[PDB]
Amino acid sequence: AQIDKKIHFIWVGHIMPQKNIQVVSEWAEKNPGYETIIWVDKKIAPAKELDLFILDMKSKGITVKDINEEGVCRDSIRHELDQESPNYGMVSDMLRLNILAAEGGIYLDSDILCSAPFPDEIYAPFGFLLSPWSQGANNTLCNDIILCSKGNQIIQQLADAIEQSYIARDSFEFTHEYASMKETKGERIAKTLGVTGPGFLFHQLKKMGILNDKSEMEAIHWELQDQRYLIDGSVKEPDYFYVPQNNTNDASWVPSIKRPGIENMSFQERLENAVQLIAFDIQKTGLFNLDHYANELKVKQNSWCIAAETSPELKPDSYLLIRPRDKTGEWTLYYVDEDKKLNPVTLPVIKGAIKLSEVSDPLRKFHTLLSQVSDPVNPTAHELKQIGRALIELKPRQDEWHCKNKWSGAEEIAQELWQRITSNETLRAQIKQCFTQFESLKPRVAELGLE
Ligand SMILES: O=c1ccn([C@@H]2O[C@H](COP(=O)(O)OP(=O)(O)O)[C@@H](O)[C@H]2O)c(=O)[nH]1
Ligand SMILES: [Mg+2]
Repeated sequence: AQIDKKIHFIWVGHIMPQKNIQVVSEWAEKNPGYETIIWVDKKIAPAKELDLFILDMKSKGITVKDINEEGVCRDSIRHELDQESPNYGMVSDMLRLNILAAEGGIYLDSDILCSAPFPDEIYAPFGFLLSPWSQGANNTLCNDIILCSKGNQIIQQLADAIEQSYIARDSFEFTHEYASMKETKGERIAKTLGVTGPGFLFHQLKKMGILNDKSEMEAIHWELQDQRYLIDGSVKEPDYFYVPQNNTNDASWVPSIKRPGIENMSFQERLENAVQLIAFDIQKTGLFNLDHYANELKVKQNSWCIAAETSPELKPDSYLLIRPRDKTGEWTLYYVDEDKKLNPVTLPVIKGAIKLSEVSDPLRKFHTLLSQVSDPVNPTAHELKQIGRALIELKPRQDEWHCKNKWSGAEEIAQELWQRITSNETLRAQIKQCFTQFESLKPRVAELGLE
């Protein structure tokens, strides 16, 4: 069956970095017979920045599709996306299979360069193709290049299996190769690779009989497999893909970062988010890590806003950044204190002998960042992204200009989560295990165990 003439990229969370956009643009330009599509999630995205991004992509002739609008976001995927710190690797691993089932075509990571265009028609014997090449290595297994015909059954089976793998993530034991991988690569990377990544894929392909007994995790031996599953039906290096030695991959999902706007949400909003996520865990597995949710919820970074002028309503204990009326004018940063007083954050004009404190000053670094904005009246999505990032993490030496970020402790939050969950009679009855290391809550987990 013919591979549908679509090239699919995924970027969820904040806005796709410039480097990645350049890569996508190159793929689009070099493969004009294919529709190039960037997939996003509008539900967690920063709305203003995403709007700018979409308009930009339209101007470059790149289609943007939303995972929710197209119906490719399973509940399990929504579940990871709505976490306060999503594993975007897991999300992307799951989404690519659902997109391919729905539309067919070619999934690519945006950290692979195009060294040759695809054939105008690709005909796949089993409606499904993998690359023997990944991250500059030949005769390997990876999941960053996947081709199929719309509605392919292998792709559909993989999508179902990865959903089950993900749902079972908190029962995942670091054994076999993963015991080692935990030690070498760390817990986050090991678990990702095993649950949704090339580890998951390896085991699923073996179960399906697509890889035979001669194939091993770290020695796939494509030359001993059915090469009709491979692009161009061969283990030979494909012409299409290139990476330089000094950047074989981006590992962009590895940092654990809060999703957009967490720091600006109300406690009650965040709490209810956690409650719904826990409810899903309980319904699907009967098991939830209470500490995961509590340890996320306790984090309060700086609240912030970028506006044209004093917002119709001020947020107490936050930063408010005001753009100039003209492209030449200076920005104004305010610390909005707990009583909603605008405290202007300013710096003296310095020259002559350089003070080593001032070069290392958070506020001067911030000021420098603002000065490099091309058009203060019309900042780009990436500019807004960088300024927001700076504001979230800004820690002035002046206590008068420092956000207080007064917030509940993890244990108190966990107690509240426990009460709300266990007060639901249906949920209570569905709990089989609860992971907690909170001293006040271990007892309550024992109490329910008796019941
Ligand atoms: O903030 C992020 C980081 C990563 N990703 C997704 O994660 C995929 C894999 O990232 P990367 O290629 O950097 O990982 P690596 O190939 O090094 O494992 C990307 O293509 C995106 O779909 C995402 O959506 N948002
Ligand atoms: Mg990659």
